[PDB]
Amino acid sequence: AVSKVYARSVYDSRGNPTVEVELTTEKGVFRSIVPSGAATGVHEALEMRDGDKSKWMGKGVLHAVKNVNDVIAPAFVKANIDVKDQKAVDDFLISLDGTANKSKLGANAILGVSLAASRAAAAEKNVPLYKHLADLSKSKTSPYVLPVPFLNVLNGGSHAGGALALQEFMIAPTGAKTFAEALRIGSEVYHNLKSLTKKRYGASAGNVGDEGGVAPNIQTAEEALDLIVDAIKAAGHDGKVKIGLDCASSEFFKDGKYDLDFKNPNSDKSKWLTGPQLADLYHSLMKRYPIVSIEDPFAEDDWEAWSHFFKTAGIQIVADDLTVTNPKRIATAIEKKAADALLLKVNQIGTLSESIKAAQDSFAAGWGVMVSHRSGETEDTFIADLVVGLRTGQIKTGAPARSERLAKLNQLLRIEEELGDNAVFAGENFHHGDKL
Amino acid sequence: AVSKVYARSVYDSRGNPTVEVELTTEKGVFRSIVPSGAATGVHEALEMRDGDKSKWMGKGVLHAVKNVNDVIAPAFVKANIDVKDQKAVDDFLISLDGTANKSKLGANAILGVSLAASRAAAAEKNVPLYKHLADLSKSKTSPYVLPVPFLNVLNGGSHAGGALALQEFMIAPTGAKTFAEALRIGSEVYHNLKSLTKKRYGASAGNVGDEGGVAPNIQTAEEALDLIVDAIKAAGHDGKVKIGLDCASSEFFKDGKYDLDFKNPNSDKSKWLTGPQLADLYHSLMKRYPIVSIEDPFAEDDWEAWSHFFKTAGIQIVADDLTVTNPKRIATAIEKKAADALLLKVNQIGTLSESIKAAQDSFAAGWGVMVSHRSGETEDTFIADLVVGLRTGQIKTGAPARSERLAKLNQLLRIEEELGDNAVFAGENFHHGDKL
Ligand SMILES: [Mg+2]
Ligand SMILES: [Mg+2]
Ligand SMILES: [Mg+2]
Ligand SMILES: [Mg+2]
Repeated sequence: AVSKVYARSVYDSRGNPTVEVELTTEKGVFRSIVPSGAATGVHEALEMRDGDKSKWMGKGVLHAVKNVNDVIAPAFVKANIDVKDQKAVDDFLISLDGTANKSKLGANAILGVSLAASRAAAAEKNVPLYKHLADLSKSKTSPYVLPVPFLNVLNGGSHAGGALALQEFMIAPTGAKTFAEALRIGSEVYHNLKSLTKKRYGASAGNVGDEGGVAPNIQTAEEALDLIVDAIKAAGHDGKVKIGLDCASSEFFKDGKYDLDFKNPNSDKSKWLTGPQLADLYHSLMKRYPIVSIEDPFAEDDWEAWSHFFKTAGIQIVADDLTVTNPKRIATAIEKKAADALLLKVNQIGTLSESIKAAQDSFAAGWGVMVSHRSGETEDTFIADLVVGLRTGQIKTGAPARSERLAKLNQLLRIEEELGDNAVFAGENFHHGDKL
Repeated sequence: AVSKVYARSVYDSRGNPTVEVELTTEKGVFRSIVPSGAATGVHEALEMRDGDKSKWMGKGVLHAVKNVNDVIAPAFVKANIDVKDQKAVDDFLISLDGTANKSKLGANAILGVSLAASRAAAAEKNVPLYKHLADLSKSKTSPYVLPVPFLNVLNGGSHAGGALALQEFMIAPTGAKTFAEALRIGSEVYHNLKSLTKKRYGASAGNVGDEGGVAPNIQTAEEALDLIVDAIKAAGHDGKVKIGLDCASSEFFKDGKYDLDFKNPNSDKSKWLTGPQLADLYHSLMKRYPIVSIEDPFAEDDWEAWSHFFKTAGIQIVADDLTVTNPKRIATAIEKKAADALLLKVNQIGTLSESIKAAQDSFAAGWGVMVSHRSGETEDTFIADLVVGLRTGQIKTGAPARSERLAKLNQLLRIEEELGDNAVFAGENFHHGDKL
C-alpha cells in the first residue's frame, strides 16, 4: 500500500529545475525524475513551468511540485491503488487532471507518480523493473532484446554554430554481437571523432553539446557525415557502424518551405526547398552514406511531405514531433502512411500506460519503436529498463559522454549481464527488434 | 555478512571505462563506482589501465576488474569481515595489496570495495550514508554542516583552446542561507555566463568542458574573471558569490619555472615566471577580484614556492596534486606551512579509511577540507554524503551542468531536506565548517 507521495525540485543535465517524485510503500521509497526537452513539439503534453522571471530564469517547477504534494498525494494515497495495476494508476492520475493535455496538474507532475508506481510494483513482485514493464506491455516472455544504441555523437542545427541545419548525427553499432560490444565500439568511434574534430576545428569545437556529442562549426551535412565516416574508419569499425539522423525539420519550416540555412539571418529565400526537394536531398545523403534511420525529416504537421517521401524512403523513418508519443496522432500517421517508426518519449504523453499504448499501436501497425531520452536528462535510468521491457531493439539516449547519458547505457550493461543467455542483441534487426 | 563481491566495467562521463563494485549482504546489493582524473598527480595511487590499443583506446580496466573478482572477492568473502568496521575492511584490502601505492591490485580495484562496504554498513545500521560516515570519522551532527558548492563554471588551461593558463574558474555562493538557495544562485549565474559567452565569443564557446563549464578562447585570467563578474551581476547576485581557482600549475611548470603560455609552441622562454613572480600575479588577482580560494598555485613538489606564498596569501590555499589525499604528503605540507586546505579525492589514496584520516589530520592542523570529484565522474553520489559526513562545509563537484555533476548536487538537496533543522549551511564559514 502506498503510504506517501512526495515531490521535490531537482536539476537536470542543463542545470534547469525539474520534478522528482518519491512513492513510499512497504517495499521502500521509489524515485522517478522527469526529463525535459527543448523547443518541444507543439502537440506535447504540457510541461508546467512557474514563469517567475526572478527565479531560475523563469523555469521553476514549484507549481508542478506543489500539484503533486497538495493535489495528487492526498488523493492518491486515500484511493489505496494497487501499484501493480499500472492502468488503474494512470487512469486515476488522468482523471484527476481532467484535461486533454494535462494542463491542469501538468505532465511533469503526473509522469513522476506514474513512473515511480511501476518501480514500486516491480519491487512488490520481486522482479527487475524491465520484467515488470514487459508484463505491463504484454511483451514476449523471452528472449529479452538488448537494443542497438543510436549515439548522437555530432550536433548540428540549434545545438551548434555553423550553417549545419540538421540537429542530430548518430552512430548505431548494428554490427556488434552484444550490447556491451556495441557500447565499446560506439565509445571508440566517439573518441576518434573527438580527436579528429579538435585537430581540424580546434579545442573549442572539441567541447560537447547538451547530449554529449561534439559541436564544431560545420557548414554542411556532407561535411558532418564525412567526418563521422572518418571516425568510424579510424576506429577500425567500418562496416559495423550505421548512421541515424534527427533533422528536427520543424525548426526550419517556413511558408511551406524548408530553410536549410535558417541560422543565417540573411538566408537566400530563393534557395529554400519544397517538400519534394528536401526529400531528394535525403536520398542523395542516403545513397552516399550508411544511413539507416531518419527522424522528423519533415515538419510536425506537414503530413503530405512525410507521405510523399515515405513512398520511396527505403529505410526507417522515425516520427517524433509528428506523433509526440500520442496514440491519436500515431493513428493518423499510420493512415497517411507517413512513417514506420515511433520515437517514444514518456514525458511527451505524460503516463506510462499511454506510452506503452503508443508502442503497442506502433508495433501492431508493423512499425518500429525507438525509445528516447530528452535533450534535458537526469540521473534517472527508466528508459533503459523500458527499452528492454518493450523489446524494441533500439534506443536513443545520447552520445557516450555526460552521465545523464551513460547512466542509461551503463544500466543496459547491467541488464544484459543479468539476463545472461536469456537475451539477444538486436543488431542489424533493430527496426523489428520486437519480432526477435 | 558479505556473501558476494563483484566488479564490472562501466563508463564514466568522458566515455572511458571505469570500475564498478557491488557488495552483497543480507541488506541487499550495494554499488560504488570509481572516478577518474586526467593528467593525474604523479604521487596519486595507481589507476590501473589495460593498455590494449585494440580496446577502449587502450583505456580498459579489465585488469582492475579481474583483481576484484579473482583476488579480492574470494579472500574478502572468506574473511567474513564486519562492514561496519571500516578500519578492518580497509586494513584487509591494503594488506592484500601489500604495496605503498596499490600498484599490485590497483587503487581502482580496491576503492570500489572500500566504498561499497560503507554503504552496506549504513544499511545494516539503518541510517543514511552521511550519518554512517559522520560516525566513521567521529564528526559532529548536532547540527550537521551543509557545504558551499564550488562550481567550475569557466574552463581554462589544458582544458581550453586559448592562452588561459589557469585550469578551473569556480563560483561559490557563500552568501546563500541554505544549500538550496546556493544551488539556484549558482545555476542562475551559470546560465547568464553561458549566454554572455555565446554572444561575446560565439556559440562554440557555449559548449561545455568535461565538468560542465563553458570553455571560451580567453587569453588572460583577468579577461575570464571579468566575464564571471558580469555574469554574477547580470544574475543579480552581486556580493553573494565569490570565486575559486584551480591553477593546476604543475601543468605549466617547466625547467623550474612557470610558463603561462605553455599552450603556444613558440612560447617566449624569457617570459616564464618564477615562484615569487607567479605569487605576485596571484596577489594582484586577489586584490581586484572576489577570489576566496586558490588551488595548486604551485608545482606538486615545489614546496618552497608554496611556503613563500602562504606567507602573505590572505585566503584559503588548497592542496591537490601536492598532497594527493595522502596523510604522509599532508604532514609535510603541515610542517612546511605550504597551504591550509586539502582537496579530498578518495581515488587519489584508494580507501575510505585513509581519506578519513587525511581529513582528520587536516582539521587537526587547523586546515580546511574541500571534498572533490575528478574530471571523470559517474552517476555515483558518494562524495555528496561524505562531504556532509565530514562536516567540511565545502565541496567541488562540477558546474551545474552534466548529470555526473548534478547527481551529487541533487543528492545534497535531498540530504538538506531530510535533515531539516538538523543541518546548517556553512556559507562564509566554509573554510572552518567543521568548527561550526
Ligand atoms: Mg525535439
Ligand atoms: Mg527528435
Ligand atoms: Mg588534477
Ligand atoms: Mg585540481
